[PDB]
Amino acid sequence: MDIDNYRVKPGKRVKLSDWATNDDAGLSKEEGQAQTAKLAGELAEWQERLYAEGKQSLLLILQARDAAGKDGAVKKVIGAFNPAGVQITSFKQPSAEELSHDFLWRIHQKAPAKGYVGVFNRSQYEDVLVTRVYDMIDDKTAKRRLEHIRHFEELLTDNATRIVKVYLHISPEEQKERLQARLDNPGKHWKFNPGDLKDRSNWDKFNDVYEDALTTSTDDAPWYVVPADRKWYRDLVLSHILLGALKDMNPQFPAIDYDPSKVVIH
Amino acid sequence: MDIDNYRVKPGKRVKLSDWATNDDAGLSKEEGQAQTAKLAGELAEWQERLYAEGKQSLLLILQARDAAGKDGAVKKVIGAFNPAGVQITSFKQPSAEELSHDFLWRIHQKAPAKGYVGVFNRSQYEDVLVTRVYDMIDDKTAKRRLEHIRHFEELLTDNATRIVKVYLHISPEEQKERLQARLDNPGKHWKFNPGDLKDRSNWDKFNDVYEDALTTSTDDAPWYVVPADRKWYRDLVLSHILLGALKDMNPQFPAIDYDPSKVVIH
Ligand SMILES: Nc1ncnc2c1ncn2[C@@H]1O[C@H](COP(=O)(O)OP(=O)(O)O)[C@@H](O)[C@H]1O
Ligand SMILES: Nc1ncnc2c1ncn2[C@@H]1O[C@H](COP(=O)(O)OP(=O)(O)O)[C@@H](O)[C@H]1O
Ligand SMILES: Nc1ncnc2c1ncn2[C@@H]1O[C@H](COP(=O)(O)OP(=O)(O)O)[C@@H](O)[C@H]1O
Ligand SMILES: [Mg+2]
Repeated sequence: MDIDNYRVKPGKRVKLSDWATNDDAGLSKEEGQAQTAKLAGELAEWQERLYAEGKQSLLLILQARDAAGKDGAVKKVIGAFNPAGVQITSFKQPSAEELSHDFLWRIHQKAPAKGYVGVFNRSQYEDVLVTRVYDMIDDKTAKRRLEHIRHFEELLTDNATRIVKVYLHISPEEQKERLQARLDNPGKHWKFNPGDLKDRSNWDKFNDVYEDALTTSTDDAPWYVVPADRKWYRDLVLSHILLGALKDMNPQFPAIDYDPSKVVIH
Repeated sequence: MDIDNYRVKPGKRVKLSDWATNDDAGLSKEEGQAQTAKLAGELAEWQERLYAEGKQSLLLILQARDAAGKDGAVKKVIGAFNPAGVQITSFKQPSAEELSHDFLWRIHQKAPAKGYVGVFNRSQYEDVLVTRVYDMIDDKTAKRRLEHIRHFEELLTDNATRIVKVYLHISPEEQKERLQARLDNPGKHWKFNPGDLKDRSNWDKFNDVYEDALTTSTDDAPWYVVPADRKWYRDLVLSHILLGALKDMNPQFPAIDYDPSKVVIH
């Protein structure tokens, strides 16, 4: 398994048809889940070092279609961290106050603080995705917003915020099964709504706007196209993406301002 | 077991000395850890239902002395929840802007939203604890603030926010062991500073002000004194306290207003 094959290389436009949705790296469901469990412990040790150092931060931007596994990726992978060093934000339709500001106003407010892991379940890229498919903005506006997004991610990069953008990539047939599954199991009826089917009818339009958004992939702010047909594999790759980022950040425990040898606890 | 022995009953004044610090309910560390692990799954099932329903909220208020187990209780017990349905806040020294407002301003801002679990690592009670030991306020101010806190907790209770306040109860000699360990292990020097020792020298003054604070215990907003000398036991009791609240709240999955069988996913 080379995780870098899933990284959108800088400057190269992408075709979603050229990326697989159901890779498994020649691993069984058990070998993957077992390895994902071992990585869960590794993720925790490094998230503790990140919080102790208090100099850097990690920002995961999760973008995907309905039933792709955003909720499951957070519950399984992000659940490995100490929840006190994590901040999760699920961006839904902008409120009235949010619309009275530029489109990055509400986004910037949730940027992670030093020492924290930040997650955007849906993010600023919504403003150049669903907003385009349904003609809330035109191509001119969309293009400029993408330039504004790059600069925003460049701002946070110089602030020591390591950016990682992940797109969970599934096939239409896999989505069909998962949507039918929510309709068949009484316990999950609440996760399905008459409107997940509208975005489905515009599947090919979302391909175009998603491929546009992926052009923001740089060395400092990379995109990853993660085959997500297999949920265990989705979790396994994301485990590798986040831990590999954490290890490259190499957070060191903080210095002390006292002499331990000379302290007398009364 | 009986968790109700650890609940400060309404209207009755208490002395912390009346509670043991190293209870175990006749369980070994292993049988306890096993029980804590078995309950983690139930906490998760009910936290998902609470978030799915979106009508109620759970507020945990954590108060405890140095090396008593605030961070460890959160990492172990609160770590059972999906971090997307949780909000943790560690209240430190008030900032300048926070001091320019009433003492509950920064607290109220962090009240949990419907469907969420909220945790306060240190809380509004700091304003009637450390503020008194070091003569930042007088007895008259402290007494009135305690009334304002009860009203505040009554406000959130009528909002369907289930309040639960926990005090982790350890002995001085256990604190001495835990602090000396950080001075002895180089890997833990960063968790200690010669300032953790100031509150320790005023242990008996904190007894008085903590015992005053416990009088806000009501049927709706109870306090709990949890013997915390044994770290595995702290985690076991807190799991029971929080799961008992979630089960008593009894959050229900939301009903649907459509017929899944006649939905046609093209
Ligand atoms: N900036 C934005 N402008 C318009 N719509 C947005 C924006 N950001 C998010 N949304 C929309 O909010 C909705 C949130 O859906 P959500 O309830 O999270 O779906 P599910 O829970 O089924 O995954 C999405 O349909 C998304 O397109
Ligand atoms: N010296 C140590 N040995 C073993 N575990 C430790 C040590 N120091 C801290 N821990 C871990 O940290 C937790 C204690 O949390 P702590 O930081 O004392 O909370 P508080 O904020 O009240 O000081 C323990 O449950 C344990 O998991
Ligand atoms: N409302 C408040 N007024 C005055 N001091 C406060 C208040 N809330 C918290 N503090 C103080 O802030 C300090 C935070 O200590 P620190 O060790 O940095 O936090 P923690 O141990 O919780 O990680 C504590 O000594 C506490 O007394
Ligand atoms: Mg939905």
